[PDB]
Amino acid sequence: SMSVKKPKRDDSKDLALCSMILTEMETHEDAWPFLLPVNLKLVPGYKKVIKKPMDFSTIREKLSSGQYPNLETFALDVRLVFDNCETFNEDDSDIGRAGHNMRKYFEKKWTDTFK
Repeated sequence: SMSVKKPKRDDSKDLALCSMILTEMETHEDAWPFLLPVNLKLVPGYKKVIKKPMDFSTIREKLSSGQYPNLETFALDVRLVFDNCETFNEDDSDIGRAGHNMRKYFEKKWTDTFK
């Protein structure tokens, strides 16, 4: 509360560390569905159904331009990529499996780097 604070957690490396995670996600062999924004002209249903599109290139540009206020807003956009993928794609499809695999990969790196 006013004039009562928990001890200051060192957040000075968070930007660098989220960039490293994001690089590892970009270079994963199963990243291909997520590298670029879904083409809303060419994919029926996407625009109406997926209210907040997100992709790795969009996260990279937000990261690089100071549009994440803290590491939790970064994790929210990464998770959005996978939540969108599960909304639109069957579990038993190449893309649906890619999304599960990537979500797992991310959540381990997130735990190991920060928790």
